[PDB]
Amino acid sequence: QQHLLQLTVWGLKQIQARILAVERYLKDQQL
Amino acid sequence: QQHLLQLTVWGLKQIQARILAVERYLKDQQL
Amino acid sequence: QQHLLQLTVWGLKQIQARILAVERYLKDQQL
Repeated sequence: QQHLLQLTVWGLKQIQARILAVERYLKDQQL
Repeated sequence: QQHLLQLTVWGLKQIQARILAVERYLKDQQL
Repeated sequence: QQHLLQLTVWGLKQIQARILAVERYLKDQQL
C-alpha cells in the first residue's frame, strides 16, 4: 500500500526539524 | 479512536505558528 | 467529498515553502 497519512506524519517531522534548526540558528548567531 | 489525521492537522497548525513566530522575529529584530 | 488528507498534504507543502523562504532569507541577509 501507499500510506499517505503515515508519509505525511513523517513529512511533518522533517519540517519540525527544519524549523527547530532555524530557531537554534537564530539563538546561536545571537539575533 | 486514534484519529491520526485530525492530530496531524493540529500538528500542522503548531508548525505554522512556529514559522510565523520566526517570520515575526526577523521583522522585529530588523534583519 | 472533503479530502482532508489531500488538503493536509497541500498545507504541508505551503509550510515547507515558508520555511525555505526563511532559510534563504538568512543566507541572503548573511546572518
